[PDB]
Amino acid sequence: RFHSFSFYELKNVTNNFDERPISVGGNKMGEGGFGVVYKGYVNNTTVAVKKLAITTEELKQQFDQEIKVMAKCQHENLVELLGFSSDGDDLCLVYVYMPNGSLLDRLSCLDGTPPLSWHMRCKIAQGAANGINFLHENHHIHRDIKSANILLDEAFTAKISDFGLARATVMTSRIVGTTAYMAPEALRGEITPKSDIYSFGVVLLEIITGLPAVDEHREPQLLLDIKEEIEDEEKTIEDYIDKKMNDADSTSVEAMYSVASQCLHEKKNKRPDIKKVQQLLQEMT
Ligand SMILES: C[C@H](C#N)Nc1cc(-c2ccc3cc(C#N)cnn23)ncc1C(=O)NC[C@@H](F)C(C)(C)O
Repeated sequence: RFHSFSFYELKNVTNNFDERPISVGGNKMGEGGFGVVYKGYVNNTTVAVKKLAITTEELKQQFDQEIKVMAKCQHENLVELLGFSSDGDDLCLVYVYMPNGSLLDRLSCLDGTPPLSWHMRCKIAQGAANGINFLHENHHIHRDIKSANILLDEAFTAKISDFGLARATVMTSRIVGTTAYMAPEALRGEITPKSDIYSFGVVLLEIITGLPAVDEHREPQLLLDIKEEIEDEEKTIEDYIDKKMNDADSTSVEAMYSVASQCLHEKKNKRPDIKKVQQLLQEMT
């Protein structure tokens, strides 16, 4: 199963949760709205330790939910949970460390990593689709699909992460998620697997363009507003293709944009299911 760690043990392996970046000898690897993720070594195993940090009971709900989803969903396109720590007021989750971080950070070439080739971007999108398919095949809604939550192993295999907001059409009183990726219905309170498909369409736009879904110092601020400029023929997808590539052919790029535009239908019932998205991505290559 999973290993129950004492909090002081994860304190030692993370060097007191050193907030300096791993790029300069620290332990901090990334940051989210619900915690900070640190690098460590547990018994020669490189690990990722997410220290959670919303009500306290709510954080325990997402802590318990992540464990329950990870206990049942094991797949090569999902991250793996090794253990956790629950003693005290601090909640921690221990995962197998991902040598290439998040897709978001690699699209931005954070810490000097080389730009991703289009060929590898295609394989990453396919792997992320296979991960979403496995979760949907087991009746789980991710509710926070974004490039920051798509991680990459040593061979750049795509692995979905962060299942604290996952659920098994329904409404809720507490709207959660990253607004730049969320479907219109999810911003209103609906919980449905079609919202995951819409968020994946934004990721495909991030993969094509290399631009993050939101950039405050950018015009347009939201990547979705750029798609609208392409629909109205005021721009084309070739004008926004990531220039940090040299192997991107227009046919495959337009094919991925077609999947993205289908995923990004405002009406959820017009969006394809993840199985159709999977097949369209396989036919793209
Ligand atoms: C941006 C992201 C964060 N946070 N980074 C990582 C995440 C994770 C990782 C593994 C499992 C899980 C589960 C959750 C959740 N729930 C979150 N993370 N997680 N393993 C590593 C890194 C990392 O930075 N590796 C170094 C690499 F990037 C580089 C280029 C050498 O610098």
